[PDB]
Amino acid sequence: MKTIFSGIQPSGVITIGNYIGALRQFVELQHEYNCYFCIVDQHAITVWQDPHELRQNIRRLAALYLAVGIDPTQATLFIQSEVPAHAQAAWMLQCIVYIGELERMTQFKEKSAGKEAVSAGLLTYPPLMAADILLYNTDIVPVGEDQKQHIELTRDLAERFNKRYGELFTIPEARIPKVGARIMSLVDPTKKMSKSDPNPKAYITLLDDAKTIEKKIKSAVTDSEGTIRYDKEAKPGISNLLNIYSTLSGQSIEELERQYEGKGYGVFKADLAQVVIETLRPIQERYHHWMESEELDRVLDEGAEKANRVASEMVRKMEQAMGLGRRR
Amino acid sequence: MKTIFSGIQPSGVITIGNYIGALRQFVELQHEYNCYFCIVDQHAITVWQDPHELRQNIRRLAALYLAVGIDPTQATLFIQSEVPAHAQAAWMLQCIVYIGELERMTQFKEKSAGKEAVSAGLLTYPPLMAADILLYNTDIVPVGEDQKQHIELTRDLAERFNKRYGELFTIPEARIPKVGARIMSLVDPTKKMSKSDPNPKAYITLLDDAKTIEKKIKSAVTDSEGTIRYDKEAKPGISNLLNIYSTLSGQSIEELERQYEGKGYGVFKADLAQVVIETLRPIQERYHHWMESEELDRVLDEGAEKANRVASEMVRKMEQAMGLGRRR
Ligand SMILES: Nc1ncnc2c1ncn2[C@@H]1O[C@H](COP(=O)(O)OP(=O)(O)OP(=O)(O)OP(=O)(O)O)[C@@H](O)[C@H]1O
Ligand SMILES: Nc1ncnc2c1ncn2[C@@H]1O[C@H](COP(=O)(O)OP(=O)(O)OP(=O)(O)OP(=O)(O)O)[C@@H](O)[C@H]1O
Ligand SMILES: [Cs+]
Ligand SMILES: [Cs+]
Repeated sequence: MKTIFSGIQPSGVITIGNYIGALRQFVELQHEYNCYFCIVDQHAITVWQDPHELRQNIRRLAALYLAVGIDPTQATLFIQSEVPAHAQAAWMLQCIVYIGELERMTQFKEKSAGKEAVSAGLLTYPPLMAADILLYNTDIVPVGEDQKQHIELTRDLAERFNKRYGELFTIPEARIPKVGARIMSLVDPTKKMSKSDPNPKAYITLLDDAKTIEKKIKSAVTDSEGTIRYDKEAKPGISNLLNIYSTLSGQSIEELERQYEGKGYGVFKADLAQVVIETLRPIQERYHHWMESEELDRVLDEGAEKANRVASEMVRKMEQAMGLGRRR
Repeated sequence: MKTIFSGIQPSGVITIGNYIGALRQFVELQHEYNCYFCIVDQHAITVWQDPHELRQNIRRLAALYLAVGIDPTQATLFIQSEVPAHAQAAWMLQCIVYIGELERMTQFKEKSAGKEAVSAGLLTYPPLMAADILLYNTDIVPVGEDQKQHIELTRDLAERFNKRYGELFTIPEARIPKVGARIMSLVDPTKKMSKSDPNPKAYITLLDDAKTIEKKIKSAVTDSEGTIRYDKEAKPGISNLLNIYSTLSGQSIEELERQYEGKGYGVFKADLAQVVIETLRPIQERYHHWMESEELDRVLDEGAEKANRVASEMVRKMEQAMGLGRRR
């Protein structure tokens, strides 16, 4: 079949944003495609991470990946750093990418605020993501909207290398969902829901408890009209909450706009909290099962084994094309 | 004993400049220290290289490394790309280095002329060189003068990581020779002798033949005084040629200034050509022996094996300190 690749950084617990925009579709896709799902830890470190917490977020993400229904026998789930080829590839691509191309990446100008001194791994994030993808001769990359641009740079780098050193890489394509590709922060509806938001009220994580979900939802930035209708420019808050409600419940923005008429925010929120609560209930229960057993580690071992064979073969080929090392 | 590390890029055939400033001292040091000598191929690719030529320069450098007297049983000689840990380390260090620190590297502002678009591997060269070094718990780095700054950045990165994530790395020290640390181009005595000089007349390679050496020496940029005396600012050409003559022959600048009095350039050069010719004669003969046998490959296999055990153990430790992957 066709091959898909997608990664999720172990920089916090994944949010209902990471779930709706990417992970949720992983559970279906793993049956239609040859899928590689990665815990991108080498990306996580482009920005400070407490060591103990990175270790634990890596193992939690793995458990959630499984908990939401990824089948270790249908998809290969693995940790990037456990596969050296990602760093080997990343360096070879860093050599054909242009500083100007890196400097212009949106995620880099954003993440690099006027902030005094930035780590180069923030500039060089993109070639590593290109490796992640190109290593597996990837066809489709199922990601939320924010990663689109990085994927285009991935494509340019594949084509650059192919015409510079001969056909080797497959030219991947992004696959952003038509709905819920950019879930916004509950605290500022102009910013995306980001799991590394300094303000925990910005996101709801897949591991948040009922009480906590009820508060973040309650606290969510709405407006004054007490009118439950969809408007992205007028009521960016209420719009966002509508989507989450839609995508998560099954109902359209309309059947929800209807259901909440002469009805106000207070109730609309307490219901959204229960929708999100119920959605995460089965997930969280399976999550606990995976966290208390050595089974998760076995999964990951076999996942790296499999990624190592495919990717290490691609590095050999790339080396052969560029003339690195010796004839093997 | 103490550990030394030094690398030589496979970007051309090494010059009498690379020989006088670094390689020559390798032959003695390998007995006093625990030495790792590397064919830095991943560095070579920060700038375009024809694949076939890179492959062949990698194997030639290996042969010269041996030919000049490096003893595979006293020093570990190996190819960087054959050891994944160099790229793994390089990425972890790219994450603690600062763009501003890279941007200010001398070799990067030079190599990055006003040139329209530069490859990021030219900005990121330094973290890879830091890995090369730090991976082996390196004490001394025997290099020519130009690499000094890169070594200081290496030191800052070691100290940065040690205080950020705990003591792990040894703080290396440079070891530049007092004599012949900056052999200059035969064609422009303001520029260093660089083996990737577009103008072949700029350098004499360890593989140049008698005829060729005789021309490059003859062509060498002198002056008008026809006076064989040492002056770095006045006669930068003649000064340089004096050094090469000194360091290579054994005689001081003085015994040479003396020997050439009422004597002119024409003869002083034809003699220098024979000094350089005779110096390279044994080297070149041993070089041919190493190029026509599978013995060179065995050397390199055992060299990578040995580098892989030491470096892979260091990556494990660095990962453990930063919290990457899982507990191993
Ligand atoms: N708000 C979002 N809505 C829908 N999809 C999203 C949203 N944010 C990210 N994704 C998609 O989730 C996947 C995992 O992303 P990632 O690997 O964590 O990288 P990111 O940088 O874009 O993620 P976060 O913002 O949540 O985390 P941090 O960077 O703060 O650590 C991707 O496929 C992504 O597009
Ligand atoms: N002109 C020189 N005189 C004395 N020593 C020199 C001179 N140039 C370099 N070295 C020392 O040689 C070693 C090998 O250097 P390298 O690994 O090739 O890197 P480089 O970039 O400084 O070397 P070249 O200039 O000759 O090659 P290219 O970059 O053009 O490919 C180092 O220990 C170095 O200092
Ligand atoms: Cs499948
Ligand atoms: Cs030794």
